[PDB]
Amino acid sequence: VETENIARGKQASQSSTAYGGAATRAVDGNVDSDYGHHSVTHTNFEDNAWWQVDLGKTENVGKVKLYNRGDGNVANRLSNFDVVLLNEAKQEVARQHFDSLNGKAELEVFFTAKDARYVKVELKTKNTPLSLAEVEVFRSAT
Ligand SMILES: [Ca+2]
Ligand code: NI
Repeated sequence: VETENIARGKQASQSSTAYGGAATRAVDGNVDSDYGHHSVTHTNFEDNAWWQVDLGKTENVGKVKLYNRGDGNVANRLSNFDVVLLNEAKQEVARQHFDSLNGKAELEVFFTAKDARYVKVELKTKNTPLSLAEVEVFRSAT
């Protein structure tokens, strides 16, 4: 995969916003996982919380890297979730489910040369907020 993080500075959005946890914080080029350092997103405590980045055009995606929240003992909120790739028409082109990060600070997700415009993280869990320190997206190596 390429080394350029193509998610950086792109339009990001999420199911709702709480505690000032703006969606753009996951694409601000700062993986700092401490919520108090203002680089981690936060939705409402809600069902099926989600976060999305629009890559702005269709890209051949090979890797999505998630950086979890690290302060406050709430890392396990990022559990039982999908990482989803959508095309320009917003149809799913790939989807991977994950149980846990197992206390790891980050998760590398590898996709098999998928042409996608949107990258989405979807919690499948009830009444839980989605918080991401960063989401980085990399093109497949040519
Ligand atoms: Ca960040
Ligand atoms: Ni501090």
